[PDB]
This record gives sequence, C-alpha cells and structure tokens, in this order.
Amino acid sequence: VVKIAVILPMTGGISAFGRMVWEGIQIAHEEKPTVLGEEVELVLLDTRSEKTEAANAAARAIDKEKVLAIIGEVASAHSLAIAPIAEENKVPMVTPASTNPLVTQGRKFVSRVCFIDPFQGAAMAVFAYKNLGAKRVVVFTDVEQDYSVGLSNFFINKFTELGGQVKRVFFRSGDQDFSAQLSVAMSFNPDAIYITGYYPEIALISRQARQLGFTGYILAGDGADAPELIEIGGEAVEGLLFTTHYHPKAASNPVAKKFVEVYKEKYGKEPAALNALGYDAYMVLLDAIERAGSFDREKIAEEIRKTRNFNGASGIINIDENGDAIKSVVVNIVKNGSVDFEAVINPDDL
Amino acid sequence: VVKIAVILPMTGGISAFGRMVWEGIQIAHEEKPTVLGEEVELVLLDTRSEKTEAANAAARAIDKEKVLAIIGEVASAHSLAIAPIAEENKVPMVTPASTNPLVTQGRKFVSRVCFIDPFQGAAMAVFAYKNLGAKRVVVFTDVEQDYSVGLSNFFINKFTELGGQVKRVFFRSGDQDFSAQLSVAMSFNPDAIYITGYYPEIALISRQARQLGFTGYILAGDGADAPELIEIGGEAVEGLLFTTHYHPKAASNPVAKKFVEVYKEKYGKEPAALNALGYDAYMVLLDAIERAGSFDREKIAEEIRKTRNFNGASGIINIDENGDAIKSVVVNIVKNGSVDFEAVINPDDL
Ligand SMILES: N[C@@H](Cc1ccccc1)C(=O)O
Ligand SMILES: N[C@@H](Cc1ccccc1)C(=O)O
Repeated sequence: VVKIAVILPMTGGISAFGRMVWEGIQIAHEEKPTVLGEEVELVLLDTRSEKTEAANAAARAIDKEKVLAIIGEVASAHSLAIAPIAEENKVPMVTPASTNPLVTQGRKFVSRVCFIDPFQGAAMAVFAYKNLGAKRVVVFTDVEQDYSVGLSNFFINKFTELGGQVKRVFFRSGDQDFSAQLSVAMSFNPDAIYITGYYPEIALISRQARQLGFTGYILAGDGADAPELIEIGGEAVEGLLFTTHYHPKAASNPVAKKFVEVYKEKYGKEPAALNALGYDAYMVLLDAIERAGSFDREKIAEEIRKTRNFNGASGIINIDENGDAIKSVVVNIVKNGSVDFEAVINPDDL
Repeated sequence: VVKIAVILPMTGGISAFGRMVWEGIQIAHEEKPTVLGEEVELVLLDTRSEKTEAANAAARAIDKEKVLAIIGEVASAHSLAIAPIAEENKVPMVTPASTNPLVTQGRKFVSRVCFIDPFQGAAMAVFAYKNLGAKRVVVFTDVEQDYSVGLSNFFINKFTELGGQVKRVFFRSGDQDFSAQLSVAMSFNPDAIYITGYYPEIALISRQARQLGFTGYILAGDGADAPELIEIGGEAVEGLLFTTHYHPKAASNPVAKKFVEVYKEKYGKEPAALNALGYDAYMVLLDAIERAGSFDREKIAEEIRKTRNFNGASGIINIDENGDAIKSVVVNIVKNGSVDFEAVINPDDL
C-alpha cells in the first residue's frame, strides 16, 4: 500500500542510465520487498530523457499517485526539475546518481547516495595535473546539461589553481558533428581533452578527435560510465579515463561483495556504478523508514540525513546534514573493450 | 584602449531584451565615454539568444579581446553560461537584469544591479494572495530557462506558505501550442495562471488561455517586460499583471528623472526597465573603476560590491556583499495597449 515513485530515463538519449539504475533497484526490492511490515510498491515512471517529462512525472507521482517517496533521477538537469516539486510537497527524494550540488542545496527533503561535483571535478583536475602531467586541457561542456556546466566549472577552478591552462568549447546534447569545437581544441595544442557531458556525445567526440590525429588523453566524468560508451566509441575510447563512483573489483564491505555476486548471477557480467547506486538509493530509503518507525514523511526525511556507517553496494554510505554522501571518486580506464580500475581518490587526498 | 564586452541577445528569440539594454548602455556611454582619463571602448557581442553562443562570446571576449570587464547577459541561463568564465579569469562582470541567485552565488567577480528571484517570486506570491485574493494558481514553467525554473520555485514556496494551492505545468522556449498545459490548467479551476518564462511564450499562452474562455488573472515575472508582449498578445494580455524593476512614472531620484527625459527625447516613448538597467550596469561599473583608482581587476571587482547610495536610472543602487542589489519590485499592468504602474513592493512589505 506503500508507494515509491521510481523516476528514471528508461527511453530516449540517456536510456542506458535508466536501465542500469532500474536493474539495481529491482535487485534491492526483491531482497527487501517490505518495510515496517508493509508491502512496498514501486511506481516506475519514464522521463524519456526529457526535462519536461521528468517534471511531469514528478508532478503526477505527487498529485495523482500520492507516493510516499521518490527515487530518481540520474541526470542532474532532470533531478533539478523534480527536486523542487518533492520539496514543495514534503515528499522525501533520494537520487542515486545526480552529482550537481544544487539538487540538495537549501532543501530538507532531497538527498543523494553519491558524491557531489566540486569533489568529482577537483579529483580529475588533480589526477590530470599530478598523475598524467597534463598542463593544457580543452574542456568540452554540454550547455544543455546542468551537470556538465557545473562539473566543467569545478574542474577548471581546481585545474587552473594548480597552474594548468584551459580552453573552453561548447556543444549541445544531441549534436553529431564536433568539427568546429575540435578545430578550436586542437589549435590550443592540448595534452588532454576533458568532456563533461554524457556517453552519446563523449563517444562521438572521441571518434572525431582520434580521426583528426589527436594522440593526447581523453578524460571525462561519470557521464561516460555506460557500456554504450565502448559500443559507440570502439578503438577511439581505448585509454579513455573517467571519474565514477565504483569499480566491482574494488568491492570491499559485505553488502558490496554480495551485490557483485548477485548481479553477476543474474546478468552474466560485472555490475557498474549505476547498478550499485540504484540498489543503495532503495536500501537507504528503506533503512531510513525503519529508523523513523512510521510513514511520517518529515521523520523519514530527517532519518535519510542521519544515515551513517551504512554498508551499501557502492561503498559505506554516510550522508551529511546537506543530504550529500561522503564518497570516494574512482578513476577507471577503458582497456581492451572493457573497464579497468585505475585509482581511488578519497576526499583527504586533495 | 579600455575595452568593455557588452554581451547581449541582439538577435534570436529574446532579441527585444538586447535591444532595450543596448539603448540604455549607449545613452550611458555617450554621457560618460571615458574613465580615469581613458577612452572606453564597447565591444558588442551578440549571443543570438543561445546558451552556446553566449558562452562562446564570453570565451572570445576574455581569450581574444582581452577585455577589462563584461556587461551582460539578460537571460539568467545565458548569464549562468558566462559567469563561470568571468570568474575563472578574474574579469569583473555586471549583469543588468539576470535575477537568478546562482549568477553571483559563490563568486567574487560577478555582480548585478537588480533584485534576485527569491524576492521577485515572493513579491508576486504575496500580491496574488493578499491583493488579488488568488488562492488557486497554475504555474507555467519553461524547463529550458534557469530563470523560469527558479522563479517558479520561489513563487510556489511563498504562495503555498501563505496557504495557496498550486498546480504545475511545463513547456519549452520556442513552443507554439500550449493546448495540453492549458487543458491541465483549466481542470484545476484556477483564479490565476502565473507564467515564469519570456514574452514570446507568455503572449502565446495568454492568447490561447483567453480563447479557451479563461477569465481569471494572468500573472508573469519580468520576462513579460518587452513591448513585444503587447504586440503579440493584443487583447489577450489586457489586464495582465507582472513584476518588474521599474516604471518611468515612478522615477524619483535626479538621475532617474533625467534618464526619462533623455530617453523620451531620443525615442519618443517612455523608457522601460531594461533601458534603465542597461544604463545602470554601465554607470555602476565606471563608478567602481573610479573608486578603484586604477584598472586592477581585483580592485574593480571589490569596488562593485561596495556600491552604496548610487543614484541610478532604475532607482538607488546598493549592492550587497554577495553582488546582489537591494531593489524594490514594481508590479505593472497592461491597460489599453500600454503599461501602467500598479504597485511597489519594498523588501520590508513582506
Ligand atoms: N552524475 C551524473 C549522472 C550519472 C551518474 C553516474 C553515472 C552516469 C551518470 C549527473 O549528475 O548528471
Ligand atoms: N530577470 C530575467 C531577465 C529579464 C529582466 C528584466 C526584463 C526582462 C527580462 C532573467 O533573469 O532571465
């Protein structure tokens, strides 16, 4: 009788993200289908990878479906469309994977189980400058995506604070031709390009950059982290380095090791960050409901922000008083058509 | 030899805004063409009403043109595209008219001469509820515009805090057909619709709403404030109420009264908010340069944030330590094909 809206991009341009989160949520829900002795019903609502439809879905979840809570979205732009709707109506929301700070900032009811972009940006800035010796970087920003605009800003602040130099170019979600931007990019004689958009554009930029003769590093954020990156990119994304939340071979706590084996058994492949993050969004929400001891939405919201030492699939989850999780950045690299662990950057290493 | 980039939408969907700001900047520059004994050169850069091109223009202003400072943009989305570029490169920026808080938040080099949207939203929420007796409002949000998304949030927080009820619908910049949203809107039996987008969509929503038989209030924000609203809207925008920054008949201080007479002499019509705001962005920047006593960008940035008791065309300008101006909201109304003063809401009246 307890309903939880699951608001995800199951179709459209970033549909891989909805698939990956849903797979993890489904595993969690099969494991823990009830809370406080009541059956939990998931209400899956497809955003179609659109801002308007994310907003519409959240409006309907609250006005029509009368949900207790919301899990979603993935793209920061889409979570930003719905976070105000959740807050205005005092409906607890947990995003598995939106990293832009503004999702939770100034809100009580909206929280996340992942890191935020000041850290994700700073981490790649340090990695690039210190570990790769990159000094000249062309940063490609997707102007349509709040996630991209923010991450680029946070990377650039740190990279230039370190003494690096940057050139900025701009594109839109949906673009197929990056000739103008790559022409500007190459004239800067970069050591690396850093792309803060999502896998469809990252893959196409990478093919076009390599076709041009670019032999430097291609770097990206967590937007890269879908197997589709490799499916589209092929050889052009070999050696691509990206920040994300997770690598299955790094699983350490017992819930994380178990999630690897359960996911492997069902799917015949290693899980990825968004699988683990989906599982954690669900389990954290239900853990919070149990601590609240009732279905009072204000107490549930309060308890989400008191989550401490929680063994999650994606790591140990600690949620701060702003609704942001204290989590490590994982740097991964594409090698031979799959994803290898490269490094872990904990908050203190910066 | 001193160059100031003026980054405005001179063409595209919101071109009226660039025209109106430019007219005011041109008046200011003719009045005060030099600073610290040096000639000021304006570098006009057209954003074409696009996020990508706003970003490109700012990148070129800084990388290629080596400007001292930037005046612009108007749309919060476009100012948000460029504010990080200004900040990263320590180039002082003054927006005449972007109201979204995030433009200046967490930055030292970016400031504005206008109010911010927590106040603009709250002001219409109080006006609607207390003055118009509106209790049921359908809020139309343009999902593509950071300005709209923010203002809608701020209006709704205050309107519902007062006890009002809201239904949310969603559209995109460029849309021509609002039948789906108006159908949802009317089923809520609203006393008013409040549209937080720009004049092109506000006008079309208004025609379609009236054609449907809607006899309630149509309310909007400062996005309404272009004569094009009336040119497109006709009878359908009669009685439309909107928040803005200014009314020429309210001019009070001597710089504001003079600006009215100078603008009238040149153009044969009363000035509007964006004319006055353009003039003020320029005069405030030059006032700050004079107080700095040199072309040191850090000192100029510091002085912009110390502006106090400055007689501007748009009112007395006081800029806080966050780069936000303490300014009053003006409520105007369309009557007989022109704009009448309806009320002033000072910060304390809330
Ligand atoms: N962090 C990205 C979403 C994302 C997370 C993890 C993997 C892929 C995508 C955002 O906020 O938009
Ligand atoms: N305040 C609007 C811009 C605007 C101001 C004044 C008049 C018209 C438009 C924004 O931030 O996008």
